[PDB]
Amino acid sequence: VQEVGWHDVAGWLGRGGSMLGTKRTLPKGQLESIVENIRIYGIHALLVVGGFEAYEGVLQLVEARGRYEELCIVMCVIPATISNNVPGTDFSLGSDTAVNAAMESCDRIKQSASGTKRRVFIVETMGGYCGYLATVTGIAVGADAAYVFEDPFNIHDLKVNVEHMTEKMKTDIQRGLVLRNEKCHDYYTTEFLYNLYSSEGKGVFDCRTNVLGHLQQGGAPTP
Amino acid sequence: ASGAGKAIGVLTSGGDAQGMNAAVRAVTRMGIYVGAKVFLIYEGYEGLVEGGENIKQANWLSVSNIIQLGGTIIGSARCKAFTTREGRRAAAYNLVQHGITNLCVIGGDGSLTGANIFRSEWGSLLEELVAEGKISETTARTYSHLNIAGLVGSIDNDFCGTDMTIGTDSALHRIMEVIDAITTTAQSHQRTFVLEVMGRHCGYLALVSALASGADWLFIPEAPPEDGWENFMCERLGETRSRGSRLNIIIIAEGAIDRNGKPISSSYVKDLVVQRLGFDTRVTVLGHVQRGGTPSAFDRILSSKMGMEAVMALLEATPDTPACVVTLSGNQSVRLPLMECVQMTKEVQKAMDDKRFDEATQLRGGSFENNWNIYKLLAHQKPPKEKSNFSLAILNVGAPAAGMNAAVRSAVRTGISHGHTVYVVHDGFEGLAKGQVQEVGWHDVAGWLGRGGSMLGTKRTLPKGQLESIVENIRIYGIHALLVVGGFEAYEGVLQLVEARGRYEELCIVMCVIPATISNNVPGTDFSLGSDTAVNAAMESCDRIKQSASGTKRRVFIVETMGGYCGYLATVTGIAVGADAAYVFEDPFNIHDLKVNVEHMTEKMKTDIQRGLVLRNEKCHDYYTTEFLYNLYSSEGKGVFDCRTNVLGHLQQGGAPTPFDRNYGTKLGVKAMLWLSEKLREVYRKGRVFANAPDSACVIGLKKKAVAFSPVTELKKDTDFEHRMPREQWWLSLRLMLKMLAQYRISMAAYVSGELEHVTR
Amino acid sequence: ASGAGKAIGVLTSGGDAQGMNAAVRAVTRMGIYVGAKVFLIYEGYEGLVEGGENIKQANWLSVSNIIQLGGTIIGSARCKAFTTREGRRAAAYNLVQHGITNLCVIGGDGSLTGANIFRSEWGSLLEELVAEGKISETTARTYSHLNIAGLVGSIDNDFCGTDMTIGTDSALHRIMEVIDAITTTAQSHQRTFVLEVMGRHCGYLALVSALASGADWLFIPEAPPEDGWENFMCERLGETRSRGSRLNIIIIAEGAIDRNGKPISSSYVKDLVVQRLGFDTRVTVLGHVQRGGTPSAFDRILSSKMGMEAVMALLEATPDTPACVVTLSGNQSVRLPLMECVQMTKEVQKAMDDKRFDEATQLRGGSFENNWNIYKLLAHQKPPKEKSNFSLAILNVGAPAAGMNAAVRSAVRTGISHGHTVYVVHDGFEGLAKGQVQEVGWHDVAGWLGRGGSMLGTKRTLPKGQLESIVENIRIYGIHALLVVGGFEAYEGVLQLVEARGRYEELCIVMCVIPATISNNVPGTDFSLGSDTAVNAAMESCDRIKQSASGTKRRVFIVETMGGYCGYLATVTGIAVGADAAYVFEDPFNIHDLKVNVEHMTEKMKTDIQRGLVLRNEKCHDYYTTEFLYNLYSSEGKGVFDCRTNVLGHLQQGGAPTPFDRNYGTKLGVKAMLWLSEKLREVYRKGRVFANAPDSACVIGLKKKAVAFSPVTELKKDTDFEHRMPREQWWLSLRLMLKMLAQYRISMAAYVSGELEHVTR
Ligand SMILES: Nc1ncnc2c1ncn2[C@@H]1O[C@H](COP(=O)(O)OP(=O)(O)OP(=O)(O)O)[C@@H](O)[C@H]1O
Ligand SMILES: Nc1ncnc2c1ncn2[C@@H]1O[C@H](COP(=O)(O)OP(=O)(O)OP(=O)(O)O)[C@@H](O)[C@H]1O
Ligand SMILES: Nc1ncnc2c1ncn2[C@@H]1O[C@H](COP(=O)(O)OP(=O)(O)OP(=O)(O)O)[C@@H](O)[C@H]1O
Ligand SMILES: Nc1ncnc2c1ncn2[C@@H]1O[C@H](COP(=O)(O)OP(=O)(O)OP(=O)(O)O)[C@@H](O)[C@H]1O
Ligand SMILES: Nc1ncnc2c1ncn2[C@@H]1O[C@H](COP(=O)(O)OP(=O)(O)OP(=O)(O)O)[C@@H](O)[C@H]1O
Ligand SMILES: Nc1ncnc2c1ncn2[C@@H]1O[C@H](COP(=O)(O)OP(=O)(O)OP(=O)(O)O)[C@@H](O)[C@H]1O
Ligand SMILES: Nc1ncnc2c1ncn2[C@@H]1O[C@H](COP(=O)(O)OP(=O)(O)OP(=O)(O)O)[C@@H](O)[C@H]1O
Ligand SMILES: O=P(O)(O)OC[C@H]1O[C@](O)(COP(=O)(O)O)[C@@H](O)[C@@H]1O
Ligand SMILES: O=P(O)(O)OC[C@H]1O[C@](O)(COP(=O)(O)O)[C@@H](O)[C@@H]1O
Ligand SMILES: O=P(O)(O)OC[C@H]1O[C@](O)(COP(=O)(O)O)[C@@H](O)[C@@H]1O
Ligand SMILES: [Mg+2]
Ligand SMILES: [Mg+2]
Repeated sequence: VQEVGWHDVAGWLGRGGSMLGTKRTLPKGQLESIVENIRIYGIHALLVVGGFEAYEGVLQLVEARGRYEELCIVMCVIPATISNNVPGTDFSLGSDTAVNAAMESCDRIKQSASGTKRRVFIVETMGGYCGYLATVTGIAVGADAAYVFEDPFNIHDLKVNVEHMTEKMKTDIQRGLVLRNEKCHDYYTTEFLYNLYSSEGKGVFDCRTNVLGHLQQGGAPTP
Repeated sequence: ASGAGKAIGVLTSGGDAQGMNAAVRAVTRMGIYVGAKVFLIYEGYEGLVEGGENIKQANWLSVSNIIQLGGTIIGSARCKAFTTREGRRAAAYNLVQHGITNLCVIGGDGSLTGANIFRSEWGSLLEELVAEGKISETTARTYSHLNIAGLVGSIDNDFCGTDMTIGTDSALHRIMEVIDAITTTAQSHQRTFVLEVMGRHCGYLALVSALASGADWLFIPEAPPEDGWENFMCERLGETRSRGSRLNIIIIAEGAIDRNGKPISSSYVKDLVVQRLGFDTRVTVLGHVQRGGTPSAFDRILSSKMGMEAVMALLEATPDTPACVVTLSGNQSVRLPLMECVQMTKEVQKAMDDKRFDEATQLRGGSFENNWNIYKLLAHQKPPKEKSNFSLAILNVGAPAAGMNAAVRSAVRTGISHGHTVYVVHDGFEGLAKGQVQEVGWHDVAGWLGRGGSMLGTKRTLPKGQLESIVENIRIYGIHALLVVGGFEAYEGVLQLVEARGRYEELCIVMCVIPATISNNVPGTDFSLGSDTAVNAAMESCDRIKQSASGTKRRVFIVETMGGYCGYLATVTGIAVGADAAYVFEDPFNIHDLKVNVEHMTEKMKTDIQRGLVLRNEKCHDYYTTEFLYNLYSSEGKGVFDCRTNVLGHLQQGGAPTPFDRNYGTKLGVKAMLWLSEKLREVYRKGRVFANAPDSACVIGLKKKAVAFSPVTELKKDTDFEHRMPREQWWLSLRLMLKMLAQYRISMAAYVSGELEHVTR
Repeated sequence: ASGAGKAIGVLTSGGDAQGMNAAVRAVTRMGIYVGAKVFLIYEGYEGLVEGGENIKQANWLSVSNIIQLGGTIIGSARCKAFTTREGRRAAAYNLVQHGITNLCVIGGDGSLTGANIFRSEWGSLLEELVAEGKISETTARTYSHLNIAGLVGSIDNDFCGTDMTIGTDSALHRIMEVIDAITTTAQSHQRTFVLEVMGRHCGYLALVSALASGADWLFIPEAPPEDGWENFMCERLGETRSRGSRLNIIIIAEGAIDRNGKPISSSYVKDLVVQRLGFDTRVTVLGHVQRGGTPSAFDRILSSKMGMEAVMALLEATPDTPACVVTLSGNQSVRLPLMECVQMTKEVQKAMDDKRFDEATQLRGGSFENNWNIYKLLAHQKPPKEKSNFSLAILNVGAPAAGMNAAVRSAVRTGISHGHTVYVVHDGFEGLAKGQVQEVGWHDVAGWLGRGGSMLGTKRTLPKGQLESIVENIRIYGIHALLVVGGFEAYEGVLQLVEARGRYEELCIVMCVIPATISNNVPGTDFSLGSDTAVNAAMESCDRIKQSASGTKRRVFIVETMGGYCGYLATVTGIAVGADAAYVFEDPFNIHDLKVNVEHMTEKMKTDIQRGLVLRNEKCHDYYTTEFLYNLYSSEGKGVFDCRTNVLGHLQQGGAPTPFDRNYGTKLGVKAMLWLSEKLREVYRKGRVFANAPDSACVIGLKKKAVAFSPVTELKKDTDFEHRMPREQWWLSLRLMLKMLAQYRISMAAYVSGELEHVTR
């Protein structure tokens, strides 16, 4: 714990990531140490800027108020995560940046087939089980499909979408793009969709794969 | 051989050209690699004068994680003290206090002029210093010679002896990022975009911006407009409207003048266009933005190369050799004496002061005059009253590459200018077999500069399977010459046509390959058209990936690049991003090398540097795939770092061409068309074209110092057709710099540094 | 410590028990590993007598690729010369000519009796030899002591001091391969199958074959049938028909006799059954087939272990220690003096010659008498006039394991015999919660011995979730005891019920866990029921895979075994197949170890050996998967060998139980039921059963020497619940033997050999 001043945060606006360190560790394990440090530093309020772990940790401290008097401090959670998976908000802080980075990669990937070539790209997005990032990115980029956990899909839906893509690629649009959320399906992975689209699209279109890993994460914040 | 027992000082002065940090990093790490002590002099000649705290010895981690930073971590300052001997003597004193007999100066023309005057007075300054009693006579006989290796770091490119300076490419990136915001928009109103760029006494950035963006008009101090240009410009913009072109681009240097001394302001050009045309006219002024942003890939590679070469030049320099400027003419590293370059800069300045003003533009360099002539030629269609029976077809073959469209644009305009009947064929050799040939005009390539990929279709198919159809369509359309803009399949296809000449008389036509590919795998050139764009996209992704681990977390990223068996893209990208290792096919590696590199990564990762980055070429190894390296690094790095993976697929491919690729494709399309015309006239006899000699089928080639037409038959010896790459690639020496900058103790006795060369008048 | 400067002789004599090659291989490789010279004596005591060419020094490759071969590459012969001193002196001479003061004899009772008489006369033979002038007095004071380490290699198991002999398990594999051909078909006619087994003086094979196959009747010389057995047997076969059992099995030893000396022939038993029953009766005579086929997994492991222990015992043996026989009683290695074992063999032979004939069966060993009593008890339902209020439920929990059915069959018969009310619950704890409890009878388990998997259902679900349902069903059905046959989940579930006794009174019932799993990962035992079957299936796959190159191409196979985090299955399978390496979780390995092993393989593969084999446990490493090892071995072995991969999935699982597993599950099922009955009577008080102490919930063991009962609460200390295996596993010392047989120089000071033990009367 370090007391901070006005100019200690100077120029922190445009800096991406976290000047303060981030850790995913929940407070329940080291709850004795947390109450001790709150007592030592006289912490009367707690501002937690982070993702689902931030909300969950503040929830653990609230539930532990009954055991520890020191945890009866005002708490506030600022939802800040790529996935936009924090309850209580519509937009987690930094989801917009991830969406912008994701579409920029998808626009680049879609731009790479050129002229006559008919090609579909399976792009894998992050976001855990939260499909928000995939779906909005699919809207922004004109993706044909954004497979997400919240909309469970089986092989019947896949054949429908692949035949839909095949008929579309016979039309004058030549660059299909489907998004796959990383945790949308247990078995129908990005490799599965690559095999499916490339097999059924034989003689109509080629298929390629790009897993946007941490290309969606480290960028500076959007305005 | 090693420079032990001697100290190297590195300073930056002038405007903080982006890419300076890369040069400083390479100077520092090479200097302590070779055993020399490296001292960082902060604020430039300012801190040289005051000294003391401003001169600090550098370690390997002092220049860590700066290669992607613009500006300069050393800092630069304008000091008048270095102009006078009172402060210059203090500068010489402070160098003697640290035993710094070796100085690297990274700056503009004024910086290097000051460095030249500082060397010229170094003996006199030391004599007066010992006379005044601040240094003993002993300790002054040593340090009697000051070694200066100059690096030209500036966006201006005002130093006449030097062709390319650090930060010019990135300043051009900033300019073209702004112009692409205008041109890539779906044009709605009729509007004029006036761009003001910072060059007050050099119009090079204004020129290369105008050539890259296809500007309608250019104001530069080197060639002021003739009297009555007001009407001539407004009429040009008028016919531009009549063409249906909804956007006009005016590039105006800050130093824009008329034939007299009166400057031409961007506001004047605005109000002029508004009054006579009524177009929605707004001035864009970049200002400080030109020096901003990250350095481009070219700037990082070249700054690293020149910084390394600066150190090496500084160690092999005896008391007799003069102060040198480490620069690259073409692709070839060279050292130019500081005095001659300063003298040329003074001559061009005097010429520009209404002495030899019409003949000052030539002394700026043949590149400047050539660039301006190419710009004006491609800008406006002049009437080609000359005509020729010759007819030529332009192909795009292989994968699409950024800058194919720039090359095709220039080839079309230049061929029309020479009176040739220019055709394009879509889908490459597939369309030439299928007769997909179309005669093309001047405006049919309009706005093709900034378009990535290929406006013509591209196909990888080789001509041997449809040789009958190709000769048929050549006969039908009377194709006397064939320009093929493409990758390894372009060269191989032209080769198959040359070999097939003996069977088919119709194939005895002049052929020219412009190499255009991401992989840079075409023999007969050092850079393929669009390799620069791929490298820039690759580092941008790698920089983004490397920035994702926040400052606490220790993580290594395995990033997989394209390029086939050609490792060029992986290795230069590793230099640009400071990758620890770039695994490539041309440097075969086994599990012993992997354990060495992983242990090297582990030890490095225990120090203050927390983000590692190893690159892997897609076809470097049969078994040690990206997944293999991931498992290896993550297993052996357990308890030290985590490992992540990112296969840059077509993220390296589809981008719009970088400004280098636009200008480079522009120039090669011109040069190919010039050589096509010359060869066709040389080969036209008996009333028909009969191109049978091997010299009639060349790759345009940028090789070492100059453009060089290499016959495809001759290149067949040095071509690995199985791996689709040349056998001897110039860039394998850059691996040594890559490995050196990542602390690998590699005996780089095989690296060849550019030698002293006098300025080319 | 090392046995340098001394020579070891190894010979085989008698019938060529399969697994002799494994023992010879281990003797040779351990002998030259510890620095001693190894001499192979061909044709046994024959070549000992003639000597000369028949005694050849061994190298490492002399015993290469023989572990899977039956018979003996050394060859065996019956020689009468060794019976007489004339040839025995020549044998002592030939040993002295090579300086062989150390002899390993791998043979039957006659072989080891001859070795005993040869040691007893070694001093007298040497004295008479020097007296006759064939060796000087010097060179005879050295070699004055001959060290004998005996190995019992025979299918008979006639050597009384020893419990298990090499080839017994594989002879039983042959027998049960033939009986399974009869029993596993869909039975059509009423038929009788009389099996004549080749034991002319020992009936052990006939007995364990009868127990494993559930024979209707057994003729053995140790217990001849009572007078009038003709009628008693025929009536038994008659009620067998009335039951609807369409097949009868008669096991008749070659040495079958009546209470007088008259032998009972298989033809007589055939014609007898034909005349009185009319069943389709044919005699099967195995003959030489019993010594045929490959050695079983057990035979290969134990032959390797005893061969290694024979060498070590032969080096640590001073002039005073007597001739020893290296054997295993239970799972524990032991050394027994050769003289006492020979004396016991003579006593049993004299007893069998109508001296103490009724009391000869006990001197054969307690295991023989217990096996025969278990056989007769399980064969025919005798009327249990005793009854008890106790009732017990038999569970199958976890994955299916070969031999669960044999255990449940024995538990059912033994419980019914003791008057208990036996229930079986289908699907384990799931059914106990769901109340799938079905009272079972004698014939409901008929023919369950040879059936693999689980007739009762198996589920992995632990009882904690549905604990209310479990206590309810225990209350409903009045379950006083619980027999849980299964893997780690069986032990864990019984542990959960014991820990929940404090909450629920109904759970204070006697519990017993029979460990039954492929992985051998259950604490409290050395061999889980069905691990032997998995090992045998895994080596048979590995032998098939290793044979696929057929000596021409040289290739390495990465085979992946099951077993979870427990490496037992991989390591023993590697021993059985001569695998170069068995990577396991319990022996963590990094890339340095992998490079050592791959370079080791490469060097070996350049020699005469062409088929490499490394095993990988499925969960040995997080990152260095089977694909990783494939890439590694294939890359580093480039130009030396190719690499292939085979993931043995459920090929190791669904097989029918091996004869060991059938007999083992039979015996511990009986023993668990005996212990259940004793504990339930010891715990019955106040008119109800209340089992609260920790001793009332045990895992039936066989942990070092004999069967044990480890309380589940006590085993909780030595259980790694995260990895589902015990923390200290007995078999990690076998890794050193595995690595030594593969030329890995490993300091095996941690290996403990069996010490001298006197015979147990
Ligand atoms: N994206 C960035 N990454 C790293 N450092 C940054 C970034 N942006 C600004 N900085 C640093 O922040 C420092 C502080 O100056 P800055 O211009 O950013 O704001 P400030 O005037 O000091 O205070 P304030 O936050 O209120 O605007 C600068 O020296 C600059 O190096
Ligand atoms: N003739 C000279 N003699 C001595 N020192 C000089 C001379 N000219 C410039 N300098 C020194 O070099 C420093 C920087 O020079 P300058 O102002 O011309 O910028 P620069 O090096 O040319 O870079 P840029 O053109 O990109 O802005 C000056 O502060 C000055 O101290
Ligand atoms: N795109 C342009 N930008 C700037 N100046 C231009 C451009 N095009 C023409 N000019 C200038 O306008 C003047 C007259 O143009 P024009 O080419 O039509 O006549 P010219 O006598 O043939 O000149 P040139 O030597 O180039 O052939 C020249 O001074 C030329 O430099
Ligand atoms: N990156 C781009 N992608 C797609 N279309 C583009 C791109 N850049 C320019 N264009 C298009 O090119 C068209 C032609 O106008 P443009 O401004 O580009 O040059 P021009 O004046 O017509 O001729 P010139 O090539 O000589 O410069 C524009 O209408 C614009 O839509
Ligand atoms: N009392 C003895 N003294 C000396 N040598 C003996 C004696 N008994 C057997 N041998 C020797 O050991 C050799 C093999 O013995 P034997 O015929 O009894 O077979 P075995 O060792 O018992 O093996 P198996 O029973 O499986 O067939 C004989 O050829 C004989 O030379
Ligand atoms: N499956 C069998 N195989 C061989 N002999 C058998 C079998 N069952 C019974 N016998 C023999 O038949 C004889 C009488 O059998 P039975 O068990 O019914 O009477 P018993 O007096 O009680 O003998 P036991 O001592 O075993 O209890 C015994 O000598 C026994 O050894
Ligand atoms: N491996 C097997 N798989 C399936 N069924 C089997 C197998 N072995 C035996 N059986 C079946 O078991 C049935 C019962 O007869 P079985 O010969 O096996 O023993 P039994 O005489 O009836 O009683 P006991 O178990 O005491 O020996 C047979 O009908 C046979 O079909
Ligand atoms: O969903 P979170 O947990 O709030 O954080 C988002 C980030 O974490 C991720 O799960 C990936 O993190 P890691 O790369 O470290 O495994 C992605 O969803 C995303 O990059
Ligand atoms: O090396 P080339 O053949 O000249 O073209 C470069 C492009 O082709 C590639 O091989 C990949 O092309 P594809 O995606 O169609 O398979 C890459 O090396 C690169 O994207
Ligand atoms: O170790 P367990 O759990 O006792 O059972 C052994 C069997 O279970 C396994 O884990 C595999 O089971 P599954 O195929 O159903 O996944 C193997 O180890 C083996 O086949
Ligand atoms: Mg300057
Ligand atoms: Mg015998």
